[PDB]
Amino acid sequence: MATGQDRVVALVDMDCFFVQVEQRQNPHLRNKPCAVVQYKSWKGGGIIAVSYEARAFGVTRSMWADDAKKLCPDLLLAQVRESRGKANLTKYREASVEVMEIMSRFAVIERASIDEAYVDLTSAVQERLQKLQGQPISADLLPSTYIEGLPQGPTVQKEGMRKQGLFQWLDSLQIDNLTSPDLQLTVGAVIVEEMRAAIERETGFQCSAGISHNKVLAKLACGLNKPNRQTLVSHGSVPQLFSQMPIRKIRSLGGKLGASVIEILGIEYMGELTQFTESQLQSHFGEKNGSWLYAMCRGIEHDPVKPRQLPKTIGCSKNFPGKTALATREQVQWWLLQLAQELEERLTKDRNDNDRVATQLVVSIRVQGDKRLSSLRRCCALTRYDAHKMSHDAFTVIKNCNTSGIQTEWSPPLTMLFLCATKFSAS
DNA sequence: AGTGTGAG
DNA sequence: TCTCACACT
Ligand SMILES: Nc1ccn([C@H]2C[C@H](O)[C@@H](COP(=O)(O)NP(=O)(O)OP(=O)(O)O)O2)c(=O)n1
Ligand SMILES: [Mn+2]
Repeated sequence: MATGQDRVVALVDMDCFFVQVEQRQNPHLRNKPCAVVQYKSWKGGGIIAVSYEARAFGVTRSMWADDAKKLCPDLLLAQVRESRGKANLTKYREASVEVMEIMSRFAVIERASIDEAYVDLTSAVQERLQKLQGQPISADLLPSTYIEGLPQGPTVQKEGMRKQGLFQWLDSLQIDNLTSPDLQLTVGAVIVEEMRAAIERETGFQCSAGISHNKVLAKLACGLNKPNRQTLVSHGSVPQLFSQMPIRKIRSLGGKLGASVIEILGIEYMGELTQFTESQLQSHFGEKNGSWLYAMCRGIEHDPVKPRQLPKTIGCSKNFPGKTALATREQVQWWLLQLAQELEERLTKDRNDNDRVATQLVVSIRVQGDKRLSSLRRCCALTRYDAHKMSHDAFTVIKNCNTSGIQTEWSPPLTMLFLCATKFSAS
């Protein structure tokens, strides 16, 4: 049987990233219930990032800041920079590149979102083991590490138990077996302590991190002791960890597919999947998903961490909901121009920084009365980083979905507009 | 090429 | 009352 202990993978995840980005810049928000918001007027603005101090009051993402203040009257607020009538995120993107560059010193990273990356440390863990000759690993090398499932067997303060668990782990490590997977997880955990130290001292940002054998475990582990902590999930921890883990908490099972794992099969927790055969799971979810599910519930995944530190697409979008929808040709032309303009800005910066040019532009629009995020999506060529050409071209390739017989109106009204650069080529 | 899913 | 990765057809 193949064990899934072949690689060492980590998932680093910035803590309340936007909140942190504003908190480094405005010291007045430090160590304070605090949230980041976009578009100030409707209900104070929508909250997309919450200080941990603020979360103790109930404040969550996707809350109207006015409601947020009903839970947390001293909630402090930063607002996302607006430009061209639109939210602009350049500060967090640039903040992100700060972090990704420091991470890259240690291994190749797969940028996963603006604020989290997977790491393959399999080989860096190798090298460290040789240089370790054979000497053990003192717990002083893992000041923020938690070992999931420990302590076991025969202190009530949160970090007090963290030390006893970390002691049990080390106390049973076969330091001499260079091929021992648990040993390599330990060595990985040591590296990311360093990696995390370097991020904090060189940017001021704190994050969390999971260390395990694939990306799904690393991601689930990283959540286990947020914030400013890092968790090691061993192959051995999985049966217990998964015995009560709701299926929806495993990455890619949060949506409809995980919903049908529950009702079809009639279970609640990841561990309950081991009683099914692969052919059984393939019967229900296709041959890729059953294969993926039969392994995953035993803690096995092979989705590699790809070498990809830059986004694969540069994209701009704005919604125009309610009666703010767009019912005029000139109105439609003006927001495309705005969007194309930010696009042109960001594109030019890309071409200079990463020696690459986008060759294909995707324009997409939603109409009031539809209910899927995209009503429509059609592509067109992108030959010049020129805001006027692109906005012109984007029109042409959507003009004909104006149902209204009169020229200067747009029926039905547009409630979403989207420009996106893609199909990159080295430059 | 064009849609839907999942996620931050 | 945004963003961007990916699988499928
Ligand atoms: N639905 C979402 C999720 C995230 N974001 C943005 C703002 C978030 O600070 C940033 C990363 O979000 P996140 O990783 O889901 N959790 P965020 O760093 O607030 O804090 P933690 O929950 O990781 O502590 O993406 C967003 O704009 N809309
Ligand atoms: Mn985060």
